[PDB]
Amino acid sequence: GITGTWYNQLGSTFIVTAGADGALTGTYESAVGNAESRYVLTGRYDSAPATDGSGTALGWTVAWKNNYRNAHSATTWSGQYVGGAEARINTQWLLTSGTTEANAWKSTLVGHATFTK
Amino acid sequence: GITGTWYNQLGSTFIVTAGADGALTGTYESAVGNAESRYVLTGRYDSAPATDGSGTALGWTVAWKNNYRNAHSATTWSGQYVGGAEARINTQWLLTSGTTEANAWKSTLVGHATFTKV
Amino acid sequence: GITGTWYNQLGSTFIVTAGADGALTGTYESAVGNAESRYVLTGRYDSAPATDGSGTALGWTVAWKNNYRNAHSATTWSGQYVGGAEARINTQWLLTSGTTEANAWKSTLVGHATFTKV
Amino acid sequence: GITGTWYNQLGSTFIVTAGADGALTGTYESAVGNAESRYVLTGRYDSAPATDGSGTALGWTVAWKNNYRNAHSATTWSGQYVGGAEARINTQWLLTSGTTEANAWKSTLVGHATFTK
Ligand SMILES: O=C(O)CCCC[C@@H]1SC[C@@H]2NC(=O)N[C@@H]21
Ligand SMILES: O=C(O)CCCC[C@@H]1SC[C@@H]2NC(=O)N[C@@H]21
Ligand SMILES: O=C(O)CCCC[C@@H]1SC[C@@H]2NC(=O)N[C@@H]21
Ligand SMILES: O=C(O)CCCC[C@@H]1SC[C@@H]2NC(=O)N[C@@H]21
Repeated sequence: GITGTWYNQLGSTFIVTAGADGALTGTYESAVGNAESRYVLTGRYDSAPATDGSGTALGWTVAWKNNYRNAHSATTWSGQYVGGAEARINTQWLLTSGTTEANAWKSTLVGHATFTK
Repeated sequence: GITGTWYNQLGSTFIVTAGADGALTGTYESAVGNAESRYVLTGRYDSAPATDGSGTALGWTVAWKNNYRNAHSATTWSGQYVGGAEARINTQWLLTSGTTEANAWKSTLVGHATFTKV
Repeated sequence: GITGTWYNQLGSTFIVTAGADGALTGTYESAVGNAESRYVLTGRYDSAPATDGSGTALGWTVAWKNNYRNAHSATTWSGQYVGGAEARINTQWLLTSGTTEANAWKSTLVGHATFTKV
Repeated sequence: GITGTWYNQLGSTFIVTAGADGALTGTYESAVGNAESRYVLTGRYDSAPATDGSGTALGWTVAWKNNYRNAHSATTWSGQYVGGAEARINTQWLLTSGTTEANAWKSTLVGHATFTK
């Protein structure tokens, strides 16, 4: 289902394991930004979705600090999984960077992304 | 810093532990919506912030299924921690519900919130 | 550039004129939600863009009251125009409904949309 | 009601006239950003709100080009007006700047603001 290797249009990649648990654990690699190599991810999802043909709700977080680099920032993704012969995940995202109290009005970016398996 | 008990002015509350490894682990109790009791939370944060006076970036997720009910929905929170005499967490949030293909245009709310400690 | 007729893949459509004075003026017809017929639109855009290959920034608003019905709600669209052989407008949107003080936490949806011309 | 002079916590100011019309027209001055002096604004609002004690829906747009400066960007505000002895307007905002197709993933900021009269 959700478990496996997914891609986006920018060329970023992410690998996940989805547990019975309702938990999401894995790594993310960004093709853009002040980022190099792989980063740790964690999240949650609805493990008992409805039957009516609606999608499956989920979300996950990434902080941009690893052994090579630290951007002093973090992104969260919110969306849903749609299954079938051509599975996808549709999301919207927020990225916050640390700032002074003075610069806080410009700390946060918003965008959206589709991943496919 | 972050480790402790926090609240927002809706009356919602959460408890968290921040580790040296960059994780966030705890549980959340909502005062509004289709929810009762405690729900699992997980996330990440910047464990080595700049020292120029800027805040510490973080995020976390909750999915609204526990032993008592399932709302078929999830929320993510994005923002930063600001410490000192009056420590706060300032965030923006996204809530997504599972909808059919036709109704996806109205599946996601956006909002903001300030939490205060102790 | 912008002046003309545009659509999104929900089937919604709008007509607009962009003036030398920086205004946007037209009307919008929605294919979904609590809406029938045409609604008034107004906005602004960058009338003197950079020439490095970047897009042209703009925005517009619609309030969902006309002669036939009133939904007690409004939407704003924020984004940019990209011209050439295949011209597009790429946006993100906010829809706010009038709620009581208690329900304000769930008054606003967020979404995105790409429009295509002619 | 909505007509008059409003302020925010940053020290930005805006003056509006709200017509029978359902229209919003005025100017905005920013205390932050790549901005100097006053800018033209336009928008719409619900001129026949419900009676139940819910607020009044509205929105407005600003492009950051005037006779002194041009930032190549625009902000839109979405929210509602709440009347009484202590009137306010509560909103959320999006700011887009022009970018290349390559840099589009970071074109848009999001935040929120309360104004009082
Ligand atoms: O520059 C930073 O602050 C760190 C890299 C940010 C990467 C972002 S997260 C949203 C978007 N989607 C991606 O795959 N990468 C960028
Ligand atoms: O109704 C649901 O779908 C689940 C409960 C949602 C609770 C929300 S999350 C945003 C807001 N902030 C809170 O503390 N509670 C509500
Ligand atoms: O139902 C309402 O409150 C008024 C109609 C809303 C229509 C929305 S605006 C976002 C989305 N894009 C469209 O073209 N139509 C819907
Ligand atoms: O720097 C720019 O691109 C132009 C100035 C941006 C001003 C923004 S709009 C959101 C926020 N609220 C304000 O009063 N000012 C800033």
